[PDB]
Amino acid sequence: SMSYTWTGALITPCAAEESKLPINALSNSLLRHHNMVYATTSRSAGQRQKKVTFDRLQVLDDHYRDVLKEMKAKASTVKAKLLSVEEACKLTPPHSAKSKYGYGAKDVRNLSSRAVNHIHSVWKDLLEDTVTPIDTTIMAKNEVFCVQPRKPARLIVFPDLGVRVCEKMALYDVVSTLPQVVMGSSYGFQYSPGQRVEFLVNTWKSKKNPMGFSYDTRCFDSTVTENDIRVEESIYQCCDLAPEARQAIKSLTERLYIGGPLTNSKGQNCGYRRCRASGVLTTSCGNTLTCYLKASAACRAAKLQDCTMLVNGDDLVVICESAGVQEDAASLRVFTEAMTRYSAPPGDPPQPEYDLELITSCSSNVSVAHDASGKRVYYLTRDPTTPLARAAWETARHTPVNSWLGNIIMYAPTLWARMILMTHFFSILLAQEQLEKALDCQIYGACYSIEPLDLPQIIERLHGLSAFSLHSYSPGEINRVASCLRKLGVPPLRVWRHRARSVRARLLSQGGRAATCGKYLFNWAVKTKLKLTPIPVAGYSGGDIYHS
Ligand SMILES: CNC(=O)c1c(-c2ccc(F)cc2)oc2cc(N(c3ccc(B(O)O)cc3)S(C)(=O)=O)c(C3CC3)cc12
Repeated sequence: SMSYTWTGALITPCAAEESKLPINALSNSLLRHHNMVYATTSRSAGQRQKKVTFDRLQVLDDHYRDVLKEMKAKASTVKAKLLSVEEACKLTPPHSAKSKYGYGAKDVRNLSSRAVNHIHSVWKDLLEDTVTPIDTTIMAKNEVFCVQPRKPARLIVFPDLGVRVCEKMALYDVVSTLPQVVMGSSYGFQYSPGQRVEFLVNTWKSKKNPMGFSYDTRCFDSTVTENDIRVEESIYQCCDLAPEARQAIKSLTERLYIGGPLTNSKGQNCGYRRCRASGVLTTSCGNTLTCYLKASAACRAAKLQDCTMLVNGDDLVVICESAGVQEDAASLRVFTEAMTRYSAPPGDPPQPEYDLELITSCSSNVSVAHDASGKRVYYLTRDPTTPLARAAWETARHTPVNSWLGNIIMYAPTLWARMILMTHFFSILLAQEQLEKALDCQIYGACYSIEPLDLPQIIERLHGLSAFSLHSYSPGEINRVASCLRKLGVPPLRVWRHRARSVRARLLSQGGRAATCGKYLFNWAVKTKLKLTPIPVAGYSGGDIYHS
């Protein structure tokens, strides 16, 4: 079974595409080496098509079926509800792609009679027809990166707006509640970053002689087979469901999730999909369940002892009891052989690690700093190259997703988010008097509208109060940041400290919520520190989900 078949019609853009970093009067203050930053476009879509197109063979053994049966037993305890049209409508992002049938996301959100009527007709059709493949649009994503001695565009596959609202009706409650019940503490999207870090540290310490590894499947969405998507459905069907929900889920599975025709932005047939669609409601939950199933079975095949898995989408980490360096290495090759039999070979082979900090997953690693009292605090960080490249782009261009804001929220304890992103963007917001303006950003795939003035409260909840007083960062973390700054031609950390003092003073001058940002976000910038006191579920990547 080929992941895709192609007609030769091109994957076309829906608008003008920029590959070159836009420059304005603020650009050079952040980043001087402009030619290092680029955006992917549909021009590289052909390259990605080649990468994502391959045959999938699957060999399923008793370990696989044993794990599945256990997963189904837990799924059978879940009771999920149907969302009303209105509930589903309110989960639709304001800027979500408009329907081909004469309405858009704002119409959906307002419960306009044209939108609601069409949605009712799509629902009725799902109930009555379980065979006809549902159309999807295929597009090239425009994403910004730094060059490394260029990545081709990622592809997004999604159905019409009316269908997307129907998916929410049938499955939003399922994808929100089932993964945690089936996978327990292994379901990664249940955690805030602070909770995630705590869970990783505690898990590592729970082993007598800990060993851990990341496993990254090559082109995971393309590795997902018809079997995998039917197995996912069978898990969902274990739930206590409304009869209408059961029918819609079956219909969606047969008609959309298993596969279907691919249409470009110009309406031309591009080919056919027999793998995971990247832009459906079930992408995150389906990938997580499938990765967990295959990985759990593979742990058993490799006889890994006292495994604790952490899984979110296609990202996987296993922490377990070491049997010794030589035996661990052998056991990972067996793990990999099993995963490969299940259709999920790795991009690069997994490596056993005997220090938590040497494991990288979702581009991130655990590092250590110290709070106000000198106590060790663990936090998740990453290489700041991509965040800074996207910050540079967003300095010069308004974009639908404000990666900078998401990065500040999710990487708030990091030296680079605090010193560079907070300083740079608060300066911009001050200049435009836009501190109070809500902005769109992404947390675990779901879209959120967030006012920058609420960052202190948000950071405290996701990371704890220590996120505003961390110091004595590791030499390795400091060196990675500094090295990234030289690479991109970003001013050194000393310059950012100086700018932050100014930004802080400006925020304090404003009083109110602005002053609170000054006090908490920039306490690191001042010599004599002000005493800081407390301030008064699931993943949905590609799921077209919104919250305010
Ligand atoms: C299975 N892997 C893991 O659980 C994660 C490890 C990891 C685990 C073990 C280990 F040893 C090292 C890292 O670190 C993580 C960090 C995050 N975070 C984000 C990562 C990437 C993006 B982005 O490029 O879209 C956004 C958030 S976060 C909020 O904590 O900083 C996540 C989030 C998606 C859920 C998972 C893991």
